[PDB]
Amino acid sequence: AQNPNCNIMIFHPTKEEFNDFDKYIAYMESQGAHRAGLAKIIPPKEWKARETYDNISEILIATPLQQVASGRAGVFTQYHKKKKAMTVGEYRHLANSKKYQTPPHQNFEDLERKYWKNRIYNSPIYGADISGSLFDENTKQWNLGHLGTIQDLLEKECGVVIEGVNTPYLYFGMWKTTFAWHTEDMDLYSINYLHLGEPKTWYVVPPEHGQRLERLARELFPGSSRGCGAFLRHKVALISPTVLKENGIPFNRITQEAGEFMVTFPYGYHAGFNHGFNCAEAINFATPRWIDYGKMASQCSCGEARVTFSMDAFVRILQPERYDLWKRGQD
Ligand SMILES: O=C(O)CNC(=O)C(=O)O
Ligand SMILES: [Mg+2]
Ligand code: NI
Ligand SMILES: [Zn+2]
Repeated sequence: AQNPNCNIMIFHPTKEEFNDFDKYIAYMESQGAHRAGLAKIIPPKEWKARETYDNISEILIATPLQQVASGRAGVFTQYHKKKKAMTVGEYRHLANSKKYQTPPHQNFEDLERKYWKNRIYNSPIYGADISGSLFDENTKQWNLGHLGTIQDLLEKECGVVIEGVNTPYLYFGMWKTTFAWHTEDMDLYSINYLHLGEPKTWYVVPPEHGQRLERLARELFPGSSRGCGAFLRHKVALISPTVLKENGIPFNRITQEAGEFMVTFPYGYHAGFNHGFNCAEAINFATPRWIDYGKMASQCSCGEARVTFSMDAFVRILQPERYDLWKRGQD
């Protein structure tokens, strides 16, 4: 069995190996990469996502989210307070202001310490989930707006033809902006490219151990657990590495830098934070190996998780017994 300790693997494809996306995912899985729940892919030196970022300040963040925390430093939830629209140029200047900028620090480890010590005491503003792409249309390799769609994968594997579309999303971050513990919708893969700016630190639980994380989350967030049997779908709960280690939960951590891709694998719980002003692009995708995870994915039916148009068909075809209850939650 490859990668039995479920370590995060780092790949360096050649320009030739970067041509065929599906083939390279299958290669990484041949080497056991999926066991970690997360992999890093460093693009060949010849590749570029686009020529420059000199022209992005006019992108609109229609609904910036202020991430307000409640709890204790290692175990907290966050709620998203909607703020007035602002441009990416306006947001970058806010990120760089004295109130929001990254503090002086020695290295990534010191900055991680400061994040877990002090996150709850601030409310950073996140530009999340903005439909769009920063890949040049002429970038042919690993262009997140030109991937095979999840609807097409389901049709190729299962024969069924369904509505829905699959497009990328932009994330503009600042110091302390936070992504809560979650798996993807329908336990899909994700791919995330850090276009520019400061790093993103990731934490991940191996898929084979995901239920250990869920059981701890039920203990740590007991009212949330009574409210919903899949409350991590709400994407609001944080648990620190110190707390995870105290409770014996297997996990790993890695820092993504600008120019690097991360892949999350089906049912790989992940969480993390941004080091400073940055911009990432991410999209969900599927492979044949996903289908069995899609069929078993938990679902939020309490009404909180509220998701995309395209998830309807995935529930309806893969989980027909759950469809009626889940759709009541959506409506
Ligand atoms: O970058 C972020 O804020 C969060 N992204 C992801 O959870 C992802 O790519 O799967
Ligand atoms: Mg612009
Ligand atoms: Ni994710
Ligand atoms: Zn719920």
